Amino acid sequence: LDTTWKEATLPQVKAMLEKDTGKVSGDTVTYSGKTVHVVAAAVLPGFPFPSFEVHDKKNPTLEIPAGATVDVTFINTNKGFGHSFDITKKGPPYAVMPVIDPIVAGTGFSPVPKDGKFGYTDFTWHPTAGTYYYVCQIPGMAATGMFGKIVVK
Ligand SMILES: [Cu+]
Repeated sequence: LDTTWKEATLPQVKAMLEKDTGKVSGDTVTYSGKTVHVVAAAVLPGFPFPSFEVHDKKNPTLEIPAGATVDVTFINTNKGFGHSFDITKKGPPYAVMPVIDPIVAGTGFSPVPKDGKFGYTDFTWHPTAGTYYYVCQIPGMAATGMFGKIVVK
């Protein structure tokens, strides 16, 4: 797993969130091009706990073209928590301790927010076509809705 992290101030977090290259319609975010840039955050201020936000949407379904390089940036903005972002082929419902191996791409547990800053990381992903899920592995979070769907085709 990706377990290397950097720290960002709030202006840096805002700058990064705006680099998501998706296009929104309803609760779907659609990506296009040779390399696509997904920027996800764990519980942005005021969004429902527990959830991921991508392109300002709660747990949206990501539509990714087959053959694209997927550059994921994951930011943990939720004070007191160490959320992860892990992609799996296993769908819901998830147990309190989700059983989702193998994790095809994703992170360990993130640093908890500290010192006025937020931990984030970047990883790359080259999926085969199919359906995937992005899931948090902190106990109980996926069971209470902290996941979303990815369609690569
Ligand atoms: Cu989480």
